[PDB]
Amino acid sequence: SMKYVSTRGEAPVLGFSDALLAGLARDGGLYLPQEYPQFTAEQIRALRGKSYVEVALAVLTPFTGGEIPAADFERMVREAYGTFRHDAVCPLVQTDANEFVLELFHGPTLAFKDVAMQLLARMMDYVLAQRGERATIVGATSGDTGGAAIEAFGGRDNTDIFILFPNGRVSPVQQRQMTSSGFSNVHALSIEGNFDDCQNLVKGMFNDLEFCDALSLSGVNSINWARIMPQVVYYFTAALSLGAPDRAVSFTVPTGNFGDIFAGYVAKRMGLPIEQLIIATNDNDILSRTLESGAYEMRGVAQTTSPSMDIQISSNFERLLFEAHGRDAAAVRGLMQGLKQSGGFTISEKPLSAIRSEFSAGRSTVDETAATIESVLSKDGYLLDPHSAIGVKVAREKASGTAPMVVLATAHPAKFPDAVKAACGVEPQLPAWLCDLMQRKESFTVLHNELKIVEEYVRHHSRA
Ligand SMILES: *Cc1c(COP(=O)(O)O)cnc(C)c1O
Repeated sequence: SMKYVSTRGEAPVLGFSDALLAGLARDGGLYLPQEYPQFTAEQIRALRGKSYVEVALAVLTPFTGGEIPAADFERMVREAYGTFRHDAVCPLVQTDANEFVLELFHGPTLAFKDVAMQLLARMMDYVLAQRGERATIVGATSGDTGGAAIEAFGGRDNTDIFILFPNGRVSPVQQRQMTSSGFSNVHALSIEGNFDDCQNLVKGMFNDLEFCDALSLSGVNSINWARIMPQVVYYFTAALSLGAPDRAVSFTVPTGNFGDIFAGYVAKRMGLPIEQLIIATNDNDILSRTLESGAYEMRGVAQTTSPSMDIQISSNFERLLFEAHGRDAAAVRGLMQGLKQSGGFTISEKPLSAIRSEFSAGRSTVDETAATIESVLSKDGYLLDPHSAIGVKVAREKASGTAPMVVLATAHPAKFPDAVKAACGVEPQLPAWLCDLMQRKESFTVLHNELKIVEEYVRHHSRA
C-alpha cells in the first residue's frame, strides 16, 4: 500500500499511520509518499457533482494505505468538514472575469489551518486508539496556530493539548479562540514571557526525553505530512468547479512554510491539470529571492501586516527541493547542511530549472498589500485580509496565460482587523455564528517562564 520516505534518505520507510505519528524523520528529513496516487482525466471527470467530503475521500484515501477502514475514514472526514460553516466547505467568489478567490476561512478559527487540523486531529485520534495509546500535544503560538490546534484537538478522546502563548501579548480575538473553547482536554498556558520564550519552553520539553516518553509528547507543526495532505483536496474541488480536467487551472498561494502550495504541487503530481503555481510572499521574501537567483539565503525577519507569513525560512520547501533534485537525498542533505552552517545555499542549475518550470514567485510590501485591499473593496465590494490580499496582488502581477486564476484566501478579514481598517477604513465584522466571541468566558492558567513549572502542569493535567 502507501509507503513514506524521508527527504534525507536514511530514515525508516513508514506506513501512513506511523508517518502521521513519527512527524519529522529519524534522519532529520521530512516524509513524502514513495509514489503519488494517480487520477486519469476520466477519474477526475468522475468527481464532478460530488460534495467536498466525497472529493476528499476520493483524493485522500490512497494516501492512507488501507490503514483506516472506509467507514471510519468517512465518518472522520464528514465530521472534520461539518465544522466548516459553508455547504461547499471551501467556496469560490469571483473577483474578475478570469479570477476567483478560494475562501479557506469558513472553519472554526476563520483561517486555512483549520482545513488540515480538523482532519489531522481526528486521524490521529483514530491511530492512537487503534494502538491503545494516548498523546500529549504541546505547542507554542503567537496567537493564530494555537487557536486552530485547540479547535481541532478539543474534545478528541485520546489527546490532551497544551498551547503556550505570551501573557498579554496575543490579540483579543486570537486569545479568546484559544481560551474559550470549553473543552476539558484543552489547556491554554499564558506564559509570563514572550513568544520566543514560549518556543524555548516547548523545545525544552521535546529535548527532555524522559518527559516526552512519560507523557507521549507530540508537536504542533507545519512539517507533519498530515498538515499537508488534507490541503490537496481544495485544489481538486476548486479546479472541478472551473472545469477540470478539460482545462488547466492556476493557483496563487500566500505562502509561509510552503505546505499549502506544496499540496497544490501534490495535486498536480496526482494528475490535476495545473498551469501555474505562484508563491506569494510578504517582505520576508526568501522564496521569491530563491526563484529569482537560486540563493536561498536567510535574512532578518521583518514584522509586516501578514504575520503568518513572517518567515525566516520555509519549513516545507525541503519537500520541493527533494522532488526537484529527482529525489537525490545526498543533494538535499548537502543543501540543508549548508543552511545550518552558513545561513543559505545555492540551488544548482538542473533542479533550479525544474522548480522554475512549475513555480513562480512574487512579493507584496505592506503598502502594496493595503492598496490591494482598498482597490478590491472599491471595485468589487469584496473585503480581503492582508495575507489574502498578498495573494491577489502577486496573482495579478505574475499570472501568465489563459488559465483561470484561483487565489487562496487564507484568513477572514476579521482575524486581522487593524491592518484591514488601516488599508480601507472598514472594521471587518465576525461571522454571525461567532458574533458572541468577545463575551465567551476565557479559561487559562498563567505560568512563569520556567521549564519545570510548565512540565509539572503538563504532568498533572495530561491523561497520557
Ligand atoms: C500559515 C498561513 C499562511 C502560510 O501557509 P504555509 O502552508 O505555511 O505556506 C498564509 N496565510 C495565513 C492566514 C496563515 O495562517
